[PDB]
Amino acid sequence: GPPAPRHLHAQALSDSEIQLTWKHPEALPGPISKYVVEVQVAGDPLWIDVDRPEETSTIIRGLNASTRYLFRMRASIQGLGDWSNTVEESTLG
Amino acid sequence: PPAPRHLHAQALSDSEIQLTWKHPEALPGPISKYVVEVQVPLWIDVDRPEETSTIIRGLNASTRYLFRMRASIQGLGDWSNTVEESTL
Repeated sequence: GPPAPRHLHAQALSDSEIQLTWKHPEALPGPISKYVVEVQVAGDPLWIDVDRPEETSTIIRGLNASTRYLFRMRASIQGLGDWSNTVEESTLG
Repeated sequence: PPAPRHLHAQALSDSEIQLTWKHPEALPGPISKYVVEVQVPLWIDVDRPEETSTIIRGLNASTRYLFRMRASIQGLGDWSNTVEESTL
């Protein structure tokens, strides 16, 4: 059960890109795996996965000029499943 | 997430190795992806979870390879405050 990242703010570096700045929530139940950012116009919406969870900002590339956007974020905790049976298979010539 | 049962392996010739597995029964909710480990370690997960087989690339010939898999579930937390920003 991951809480949302607090204190969100975006600012456009160029007409075709906007960087997004966020902060860590204080007490979190367990570690998080990644962040998920989404872009919408929004009169379908695109999802962009931020790989490194230890990150406080990222730059959204590939946007349209002179267009307004709305952004949202969420923390993600992936639960690893049990390992399956081990199998062996060698590669030959 | 329960482990994917009945795992199987079968290589091509001298490059790629293909794996095959049966889905696990009785699982609480969906799963996000299947993670696969390859020791000559390196984890290489399959993006699409509704899958029964995948191709393992990058393998030197004449080498004893072994595989193991596991399921995963991305616990997507709550969304953050919505924010607006203009471009020009």
